[PDB]
Amino acid sequence: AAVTQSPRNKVAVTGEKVTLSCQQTNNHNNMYWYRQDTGHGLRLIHYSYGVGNTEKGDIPDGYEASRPSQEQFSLILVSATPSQSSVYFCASGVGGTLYFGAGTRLSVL
Repeated sequence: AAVTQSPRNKVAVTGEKVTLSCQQTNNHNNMYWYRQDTGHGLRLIHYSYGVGNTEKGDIPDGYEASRPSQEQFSLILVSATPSQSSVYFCASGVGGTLYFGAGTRLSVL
């Protein structure tokens, strides 16, 4: 897999800071973080057009993001809440191309 999510699973307690990391070997300019609730599609949280840039997606509230290097894009839940329990998916890409990670199941207790 050219896009790797770490951790693959996370169990958090309400209030804990959670960082989900996305690493790519695609050398793609863009990176993306999505949330997929059961029975819904992938909703865009934050994305990045390159190192040092983050842009708010459609559902940014409650998340921060970081693009510290060309190959890594992190999603940060500053203070986990039960409503943030979901499955999160990273993607790399350029133009219309999307290359997804395998997903991260997150349960906030």
